[PDB]
Amino acid sequence: VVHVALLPSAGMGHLTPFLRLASLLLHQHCHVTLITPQPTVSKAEEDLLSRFLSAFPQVNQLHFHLPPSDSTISTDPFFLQFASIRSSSHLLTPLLSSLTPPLSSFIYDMTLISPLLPIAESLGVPHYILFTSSATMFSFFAYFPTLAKSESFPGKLDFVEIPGVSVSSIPRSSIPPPLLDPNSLFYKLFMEDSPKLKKLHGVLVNTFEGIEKESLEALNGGKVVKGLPPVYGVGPFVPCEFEKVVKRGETISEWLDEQPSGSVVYVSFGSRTAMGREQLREVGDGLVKSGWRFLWVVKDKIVDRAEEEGLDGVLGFELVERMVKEKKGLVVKEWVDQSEILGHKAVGGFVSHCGWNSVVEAAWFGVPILGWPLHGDQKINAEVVAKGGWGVWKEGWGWEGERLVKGEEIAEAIREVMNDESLRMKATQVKKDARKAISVGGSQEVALQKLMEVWK
Amino acid sequence: PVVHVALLPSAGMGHLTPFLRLASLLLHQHCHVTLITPQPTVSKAEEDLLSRFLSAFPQVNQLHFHLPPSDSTISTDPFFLQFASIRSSSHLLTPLLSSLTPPLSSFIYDMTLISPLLPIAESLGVPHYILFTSSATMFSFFAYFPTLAKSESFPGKLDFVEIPGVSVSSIPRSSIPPPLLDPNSLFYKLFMEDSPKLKKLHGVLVNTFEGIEKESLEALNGGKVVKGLPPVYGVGPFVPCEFEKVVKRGETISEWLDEQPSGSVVYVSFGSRTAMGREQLREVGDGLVKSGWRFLWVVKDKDGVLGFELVERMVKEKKGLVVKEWVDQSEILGHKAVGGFVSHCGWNSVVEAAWFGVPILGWPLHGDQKINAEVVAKGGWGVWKEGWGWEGERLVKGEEIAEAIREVMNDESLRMKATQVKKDARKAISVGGSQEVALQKLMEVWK
Ligand SMILES: O=c1ccn([C@@H]2O[C@H](COP(=O)(O)OP(=O)(O)O[C@H]3O[C@H](CO)[C@@H](O)[C@H](O)[C@H]3O)[C@@H](O)[C@H]2O)c(=O)[nH]1
Ligand SMILES: O=c1ccn([C@@H]2O[C@H](COP(=O)(O)OP(=O)(O)O[C@H]3O[C@H](CO)[C@@H](O)[C@H](O)[C@H]3O)[C@@H](O)[C@H]2O)c(=O)[nH]1
Repeated sequence: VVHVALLPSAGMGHLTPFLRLASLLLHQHCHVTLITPQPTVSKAEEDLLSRFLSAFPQVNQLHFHLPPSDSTISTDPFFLQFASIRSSSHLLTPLLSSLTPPLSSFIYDMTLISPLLPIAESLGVPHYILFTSSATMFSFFAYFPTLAKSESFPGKLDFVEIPGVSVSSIPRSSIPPPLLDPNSLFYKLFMEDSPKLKKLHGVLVNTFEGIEKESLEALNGGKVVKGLPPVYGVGPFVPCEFEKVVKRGETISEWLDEQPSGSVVYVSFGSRTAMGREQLREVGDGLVKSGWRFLWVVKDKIVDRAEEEGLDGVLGFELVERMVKEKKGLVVKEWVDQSEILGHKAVGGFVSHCGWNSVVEAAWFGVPILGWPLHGDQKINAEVVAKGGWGVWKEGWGWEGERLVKGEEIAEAIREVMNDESLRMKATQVKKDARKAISVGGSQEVALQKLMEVWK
Repeated sequence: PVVHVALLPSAGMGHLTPFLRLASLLLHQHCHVTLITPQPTVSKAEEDLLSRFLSAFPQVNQLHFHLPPSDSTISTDPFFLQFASIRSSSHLLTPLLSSLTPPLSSFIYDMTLISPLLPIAESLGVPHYILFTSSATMFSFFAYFPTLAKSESFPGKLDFVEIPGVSVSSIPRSSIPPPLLDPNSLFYKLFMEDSPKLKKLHGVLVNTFEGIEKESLEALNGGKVVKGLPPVYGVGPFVPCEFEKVVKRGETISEWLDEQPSGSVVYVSFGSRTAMGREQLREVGDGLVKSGWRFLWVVKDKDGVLGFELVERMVKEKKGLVVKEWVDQSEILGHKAVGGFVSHCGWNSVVEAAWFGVPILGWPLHGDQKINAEVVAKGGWGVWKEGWGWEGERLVKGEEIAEAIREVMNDESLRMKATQVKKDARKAISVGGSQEVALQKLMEVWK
């Protein structure tokens, strides 16, 4: 009996790939202990966890209760759990060592590598990180101590050239701004965590050769960093049935059934809102001006804090009236089944902030992407898609809040992506490779067996 | 040799519309009409309607009545500011009217201007009248108010105002405009000064007819409201005219109505202007989606009013439209898809609903609207809820609103009565109808 322990970080962007990896390991007949930091931050995490545990009642949920963290750096509830874990991870050792059956391996989130590395070494089992973003973004993370020691860093630097990765030249404009400030916490965490990769037994990435061939080969051939552990491309993590909410109104699917094939552009900027009010108006104005059918999924401005503000409060009355007249667009404020949407033949395009889970899903369903990266890794992820030729993004729009992107710019970008058959044909090729990756003898099965060979 | 009539409307679409429709009726009787236009006109809606009217009837002489701007200490209401200017600059009219060819035969001015215009009309020496733009029952209340004010029970003790023989026999205290219950109010003083001046007119024109206000028309002309009141001419219904149609209007509203089952749409409009708070408007949208009926909601310009679930149902279910524009209300009320009218019960909308046989869910907000709503309810082609209160008194919730909408839309007794009111409205404008008879009686003394 192979026993694997899993510890995701906070946020749907981390919990979703971890529960999909858990599903993959259960199919390989592993016994899975899912470590759950408590109290969980968001309701969406609560609901997905209960839906997951219901679908797989054989998995053992180990509750990891966290004392309250009071930090002067940030009040964000997601950051405060992260602060709790790296100050109170000593509590995990008794819960993990005194555990039956004996653990065979430990897989935790890459963001928790500093607190969890001594915990894993005290358990004496093969331990790994699951990185929830692209292999190209991981290459940047692994290369960062080398990059920060250059005299070009930070002012002179124009392009970051990491040997052999899928994005050969990363401009300074695509680097997350805090990583250019040696005084930022982000910079400090990268400089502390990246050298610890050598202590790991391996790195798991939700990616496949069909989208990141160069980055995966560069990471595994000692090209990016000397002494890196093996990097396992175990993607794509395909959506699972337990994610689907049990009782949905079906009205979104019923609306998609009434549109022509490839007619609808789907817009989602991620699990949470990272976009200001003035920019959100311009988004709705751009969708109406584009002339294309659209399904725009918006989130609550603050997580789990609903408001009575109308859609004309956000977008303005005339924009809303023109929308209901032309009959071409839906705007919903809810947690949708994004896989049901991307898998529908009426959807011909995806306006995405390029969070990596949404990028892999679009690859799985062969939907071309109009990238609107906002923060963090998203500009690097968007260029991974652009390099593959199944997506496009406007590098001049900037990080979120740098400038106001007008509705006419947005409409012209939408019309560009929705009319480009070259992007659609390349996305269909990416989809074919994504389907091959999870077939029998495909890259995902090969990579999983290579992991399972050590465990037992 | 021609009969010449001068018309002076007060500010607002609720006053210009009946006056221009009266002008159309008078032009059909071969009168030469002079339209006195207070300038600058307050709203753009009045501008565009006036130009469409003059363009349709180029034989009408427009006399511009230039007014000095009232001061900021007078009011923030642009319609009261025109009132204040007219009261002080009415002396200007006497030169313009006495030096007018062909000489004037009669003079019809808005009732709200009866105080500054009465001495002007008497110097002209022609028969002069008021056009009251609201219901005959509301007029009976206005004419009876000096009698009511000199009562012992006025104002605190009174529970019901009983005007002898009118269409609504007992007007509850809760239906009286609140300022008229305050003997120190400005509204009170204007009522007390203007009402006795009615006895100095040659007659009163009301946009009404026997089909909707038989009792109060009888009581007014029978001396039962005020002894020696001049004759009251029921010259309604004022029907929509062609010049009101905007020549190049979109068809999104009509095309949407053409796709709905007959009698399935609730039309919702609270009048010519905004008169409802935002948190209340948010409940109107919730009530429309909760009612389950198709709706056409017209909103007037003054956090959002259009909730997310409301917009979703309009796009997925195609259940509703919400517009913020000057719609063609007559085209909407005349469409067979429309089966109900949620109205603030401004009198022109009431008469139009009667003209098209559309039952009314009354939601009175200010002034005469509770009295008008009961005129409809007494006729049996409408319903209103007394407990909702004046605008802003309390928050009427969406579930209350949805319940009232489902009541009116399902009530065939109201629809059949509205069809009967419509048949009387059509009869009133036919040969030998009450409108013709009242117009000939009104014009017999004009030379
Ligand atoms: O209405 C919704 C919204 C989201 N999802 C799902 O939720 C996941 C969202 O994940 P992702 O696309 O990564 O968005 P975020 O979670 O916002 O992305 C965060 O996490 C990513 C992975 O670490 C990073 O790449 C991003 O920069 C970071 O913002 C996806 O699987 C979606 O299918 C839904 O099912 N319905
Ligand atoms: O979008 C619109 C709105 C209104 N109308 C027309 O404008 C007129 C509105 O007149 P009315 O129904 O009287 O509304 P208001 O002008 O708001 O009513 C005011 O004036 C009335 C007549 O004096 C009074 O009875 C009311 O209490 C007072 O609020 C009607 O003919 C409607 O057909 C349109 O054509 N389109």
